[PDB]
Amino acid sequence: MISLIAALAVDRVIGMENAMPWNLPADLAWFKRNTLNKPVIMGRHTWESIGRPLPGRKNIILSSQPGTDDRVTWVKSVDEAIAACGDVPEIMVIGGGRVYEQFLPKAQKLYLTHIDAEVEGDTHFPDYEPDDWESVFSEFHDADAQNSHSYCFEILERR
Ligand SMILES: NC(=O)c1ccc[n+]([C@@H]2O[C@H](COP(=O)([O-])OP(=O)(O)OC[C@H]3O[C@@H](n4cnc5c(N)ncnc54)[C@H](OP(=O)(O)O)[C@@H]3O)[C@@H](O)[C@H]2O)c1
Ligand SMILES: Nc1nc(=O)c2c([nH]1)NC[C@H](CCc1ccc(C(=O)N[C@@H](CCC(=O)O)C(=O)O)cc1)C2
Repeated sequence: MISLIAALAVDRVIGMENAMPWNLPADLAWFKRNTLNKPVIMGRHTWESIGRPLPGRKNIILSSQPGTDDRVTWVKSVDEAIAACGDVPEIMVIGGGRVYEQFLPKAQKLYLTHIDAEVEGDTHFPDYEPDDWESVFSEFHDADAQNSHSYCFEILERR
């Protein structure tokens, strides 16, 4: 199945590396935890922002242009991206906006981190009908010495 994983600020603003202020090792640990040894599908801008393949994961990059890095697998359509994952239990789509929009209809799971921040941003996580999703897990954390904002992990499952 297909899952999306995202960090959402207020108004469900999303962004790239440099745009995202917070320092949530807790959130990056959550990401690592939930994506490890699963294929990750991302759009070209997200790829360029991360700057290096995620280790121990198959990295699949969407782009309309031929690939420019032999360290990752390049694909030119959603269906090709899915095919390039082979037969795994769970495919992780790690953004960005354009990619989340295309994969949401296909997804069965959302892993969201709701961050208590207003950030500069126009790019938002896709709107999804709440009627089609059930929250099955959530866990709130206050900011601390090594995490800058409060945040809440959430997992939703498609009914
Ligand atoms: N300055 C501003 O006001 C502003 C506002 C909004 C966003 N932004 C910028 O937007 C970028 C992030 O956008 P995003 O989150 O939407 O990026 P993203 O999803 O991570 O990457 C989008 C790219 O993925 C590829 N892609 C996606 N779907 C595809 C498909 N079906 N077939 C082939 N290729 C596909 C395309 O690459 P190719 O281009 O290679 O085809 C597309 O440009 C950042 O660089 C951010 O700075 C800036
Ligand atoms: N939960 C969550 N938080 C986020 O900040 C993001 C998402 N999801 N989803 C999409 C995008 C992911 C951007 C993104 C992903 C991974 C790394 C990265 O390098 N992760 C390492 C751990 C970082 C470290 O070593 O400190 C990893 O191996 O997973 C950086 C940026 C932003």
